[PDB]
Amino acid sequence: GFRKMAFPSGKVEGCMVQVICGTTTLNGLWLDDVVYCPRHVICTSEDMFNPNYEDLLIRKSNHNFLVQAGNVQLRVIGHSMQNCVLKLKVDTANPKTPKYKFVRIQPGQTFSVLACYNGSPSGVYQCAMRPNFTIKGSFLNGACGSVGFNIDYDCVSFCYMHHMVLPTGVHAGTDLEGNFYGPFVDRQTAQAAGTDTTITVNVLAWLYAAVINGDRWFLNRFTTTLNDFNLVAMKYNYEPLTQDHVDILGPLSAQTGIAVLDMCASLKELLQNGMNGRTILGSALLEDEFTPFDVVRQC
Amino acid sequence: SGFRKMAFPSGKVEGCMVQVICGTTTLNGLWLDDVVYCPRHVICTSEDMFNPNYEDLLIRKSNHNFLVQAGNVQLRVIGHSMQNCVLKLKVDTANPKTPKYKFVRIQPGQTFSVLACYNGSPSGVYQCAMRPNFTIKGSFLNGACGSVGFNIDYDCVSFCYMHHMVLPTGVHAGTDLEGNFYGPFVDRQTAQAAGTDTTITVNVLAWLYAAVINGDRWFLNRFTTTLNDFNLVAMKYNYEPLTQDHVDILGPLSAQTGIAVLDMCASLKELLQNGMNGRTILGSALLEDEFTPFDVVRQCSGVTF
Ligand SMILES: Cn1cnc(Cn2c(=O)nc(Nc3cc4cn(C)nc4cc3Cl)n(Cc3cc(F)c(F)cc3F)c2=O)n1
Ligand SMILES: Cn1cnc(Cn2c(=O)nc(Nc3cc4cn(C)nc4cc3Cl)n(Cc3cc(F)c(F)cc3F)c2=O)n1
Repeated sequence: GFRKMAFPSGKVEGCMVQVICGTTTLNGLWLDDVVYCPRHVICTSEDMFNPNYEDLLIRKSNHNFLVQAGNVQLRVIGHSMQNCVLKLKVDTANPKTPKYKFVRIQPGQTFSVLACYNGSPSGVYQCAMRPNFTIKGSFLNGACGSVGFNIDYDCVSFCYMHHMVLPTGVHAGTDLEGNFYGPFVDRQTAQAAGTDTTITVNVLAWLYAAVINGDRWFLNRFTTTLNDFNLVAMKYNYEPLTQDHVDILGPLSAQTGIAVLDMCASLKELLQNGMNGRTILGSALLEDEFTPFDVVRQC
Repeated sequence: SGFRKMAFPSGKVEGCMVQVICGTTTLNGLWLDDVVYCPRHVICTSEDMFNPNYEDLLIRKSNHNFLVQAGNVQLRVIGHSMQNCVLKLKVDTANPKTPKYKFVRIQPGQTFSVLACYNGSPSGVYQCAMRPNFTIKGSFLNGACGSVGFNIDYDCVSFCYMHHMVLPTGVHAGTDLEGNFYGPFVDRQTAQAAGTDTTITVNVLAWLYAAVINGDRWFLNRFTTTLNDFNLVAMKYNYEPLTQDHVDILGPLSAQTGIAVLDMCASLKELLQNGMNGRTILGSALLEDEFTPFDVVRQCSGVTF
């Protein structure tokens, strides 16, 4: 089978806490004796439009931060600011702290999101960092602080912390070091995402998965060069295809016997002529939120 | 903002997954208190997979022939029993991570989260629905037999599915936690056909309501219809008949959006007869039937678990 699959969330569920600064409530990440959370928590309703975070933080004390891990209360013994992320040292180290790493992902790579509200998880889904450095997720009010992660052999690579919803409905956030993905800033102001492109290498991997799963009607009798495909791709707002992408798609080409540049020719036709109707792997669209690695792991 | 296929948090179920080995046949199991529940095909060998006599196969099995591994810890089987297609192994140690739980039998159309496990170790979680043909369209590889399906209702984990086999058509089939298969399938390596599947109508309507809640409203039309006249069109497009209970389940969503069910049915009637003409709904160019009305409430205007 082939379905959008997320990593097991257990290791991340036990690191989620609620952080309250006055009335402003959000979610936080409890790793060892430090609680990581968005620094927008130190803002009040009148500070959200244009905040001076250095001035807002200098007036705060350790006792101004309420951190709750369920019914358990944690005592803040130190506070610091790293870019757009607030770090609260606490008296107790999280016993359920997993082996972890803080990674900064690049557009096209995927991750699992644990949507949390008031420190309590609500659901898990998979989503990708769009080339415009936004993410298409499902977030409601209070989701600020929810994290995105990948798990590789019991090690959880934290890569995203949710911050804000953009006017277009897409979402924007930071890495676990506070540096935003994209040109966005933590302020309650209208910030436009930008014209998004389609992750080409991911689309091809999904087409390879369809061949592996029976759907092979899109397969044509043509081939092309990387340059002529990139010419066609640019017209339909598709990301450029590099030799790196071709080499990563090697395993998928091997299992199917379909050369990468031939799959590019099939995608070129699907773009130039259209899809008229019909479905591929359960979709009438071309999916770009499956990395080549995700496809191999599932198929 | 946004709408995605969302699964329940898997933590409570991850701590109940164990590996069960009978001689060499290896599977996954569910460790709740002092009982490990697992598919009974584990007692079959390579020559027993086609037509096994499970009563006789178990009569030749002893407690020491079942190897159950809870992570690195070894569990001692102190008793074995068979309930329908489920093997139940009493163990010496009660699972300390046993959550508050229930065993429920779901009905076709209802959804649940699946924790795909291999050799006792979870690997991924996804959401899927019990198709009207009593199969499930999932992502399972070799060794997935034993993976469980669940819903979480405020700290209570309702176990509803245990994976058994992949059917020749590529779909998947399994049982409830009392051993009774979903559908007319049997635990043996024989060619078993699923049957013609229909589209869960009430789920499609709930998904359209979810789009109204999330901004997509281009499909909302100026027409209305009756339940009977829609079911005439529904049957034509291989859709399940729409009942008054389905209408009543869509009650909450209709109020929140201000759109009557029969009006949404008329828009669906048009979407079925006319098409989607390129347009997208909630990020999809097809009509989704794997979102129950409760799933929309959970995701749209819903919170913790
Ligand atoms: C609908 N939606 C989708 N994603 C989000 C994420 N998100 C959020 O969860 N909360 C936000 N504002 C807050 C208001 C508060 C009121 N109280 C009492 N406490 C509050 C805490 C927060 Cl964080 N925002 C808005 C927002 C948050 C930021 F971190 C930021 F830099 C700019 C912003 F405009 C938000 O987007 N909601
Ligand atoms: C590709 N795929 C998708 N879903 C599945 C589920 N599934 C499975 O995981 N394993 C199965 N056969 C086994 C072989 C074994 C070899 N050893 C050493 N131990 C084994 C244990 C099992 Cl279960 N099967 C086949 C199958 C399993 C049953 F429980 C059944 F009743 C009939 C069947 F044909 C399987 O479908 N694999």
